[PDB]
Amino acid sequence: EYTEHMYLNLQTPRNYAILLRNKLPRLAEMPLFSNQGKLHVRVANAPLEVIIQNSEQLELLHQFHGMVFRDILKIWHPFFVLDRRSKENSYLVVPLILGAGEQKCFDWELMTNFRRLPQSHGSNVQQREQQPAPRPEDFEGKIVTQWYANYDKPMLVTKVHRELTPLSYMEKNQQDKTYYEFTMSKYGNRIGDVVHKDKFMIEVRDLTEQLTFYVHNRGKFNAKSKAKMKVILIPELCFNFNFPGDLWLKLIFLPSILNRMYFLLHAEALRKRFNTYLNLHLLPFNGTDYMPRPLEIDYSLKGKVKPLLILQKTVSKEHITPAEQGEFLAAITASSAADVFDMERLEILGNSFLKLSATLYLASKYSDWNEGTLTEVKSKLVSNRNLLFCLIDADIPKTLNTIQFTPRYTWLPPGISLPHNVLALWRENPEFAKIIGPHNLRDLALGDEESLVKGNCSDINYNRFVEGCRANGQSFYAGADFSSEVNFCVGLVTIPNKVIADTLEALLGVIVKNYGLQHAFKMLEYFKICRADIDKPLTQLLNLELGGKKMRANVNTTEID
Repeated sequence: EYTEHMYLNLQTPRNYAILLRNKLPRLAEMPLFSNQGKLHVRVANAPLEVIIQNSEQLELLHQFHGMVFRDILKIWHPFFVLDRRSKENSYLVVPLILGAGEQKCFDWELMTNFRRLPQSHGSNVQQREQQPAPRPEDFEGKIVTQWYANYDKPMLVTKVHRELTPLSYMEKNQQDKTYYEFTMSKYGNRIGDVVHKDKFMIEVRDLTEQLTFYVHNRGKFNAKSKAKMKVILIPELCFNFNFPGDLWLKLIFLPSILNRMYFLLHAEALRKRFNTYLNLHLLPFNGTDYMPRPLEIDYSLKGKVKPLLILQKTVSKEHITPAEQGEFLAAITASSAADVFDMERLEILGNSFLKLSATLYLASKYSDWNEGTLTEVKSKLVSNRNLLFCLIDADIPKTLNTIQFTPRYTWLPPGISLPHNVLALWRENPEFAKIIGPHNLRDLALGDEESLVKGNCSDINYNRFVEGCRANGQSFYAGADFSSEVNFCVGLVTIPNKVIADTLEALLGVIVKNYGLQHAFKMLEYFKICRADIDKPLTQLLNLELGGKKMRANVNTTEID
């Protein structure tokens, strides 16, 4: 009963959507670990079709998409600019409003009104007198905040109490004390008085500031005591961001969904590439499987021998099963980027298969050698350096999840990027790139104009910024490892080689699990693990289970008995 507000708000038909010009495949269902429960999010299989008949509509949608990050979620930065070049990760998010029944048109009213969110002002008594009387419809299911209290953060009103009114005693702990008199004993010096003393009051509920719902926030919440501190608010003492509150509360989950889809697209592309490369386009290609999650990974706190299924599906393809996006993305998600799952479980299977395949290849290829050199070469093959060198050229590591997704300081917004001029100076001046510090990035104060209609800083401001950058040479900022704070700005990353060495094996692991050893063997040739001889096709496919013998295992005589 202290959580049904989202439970119904999340279940509102009025939703939002993501708008693209390139199409999408089917995507895996995702879980969300909210601070009040668990959520599941899916992407519609069939997108809607809209043509941009007016460039003004496109510009307004872009402005609203930027405004959401700038104000609603507090993601903006002084250097942030709406991207106009539109090459690197450019797209938009558009809300929906229930149109002609099955149609959910764009909330054109919302974009036309809230180009920018209004500012909660400390309205005084004098102007409150002639201001219009608050209406119950004007506040129901909307967004409000307390301009009088130091808690300036936006908050949400759930239901309106027309029967309640000021001068009403607090039902809990203050039966002798009224809301009205408490207001003066708390903020009377700041409000002056409450006008329209006989009107209704509203019941409000707070909003979380947390933006990463991947991990289960296990703890003794004490939900009954969580909402025990109940708030009833006077309408005229609080601002009103008149807004479909359900859409707002859904918008907090947006960055996590965006990041998970961003990486799941890489997973899907890898699945397509590896399915095609092994000539796998049979019936199990279609559809998708909902993404699973593990429990025994610590931080996710909340007769006759059985036939071995892997061998059975290796020899009998009736038991084969299709790999899915979840497994590949799990093999992509590094431990450092501690999501609900990670790549560590498939790593052991991949390591074992790589060891066995290298051993078999060496034995069936170099049978004229002793054990010492064979073991030495085998350990050289499965060594971390070799795996790193053979996976970098595979061009995979740019599509790896290796850093924790914290949006405010370790993320770049989708539709927002750095100014084009400073980027062009940055990516073409290696002598100057290494000296740029985050203080220099925050030196420029780019207002609405630069981000909206310009995309670049002014020439005088350009000179000021570059002078501030060059002044770092004589200060402590010189010689600092700024890549810790600028790589995510320039779309760069630093990754330990252990991650690459383990993630190659993690990739091999799911392939082994789903299909069988014989099909998995070709992937070593794909990563040029073993320069397989075309003269014997089965050596890279099956002869590893069929070869290895010579004259020293063939002679027949009962004398050996």
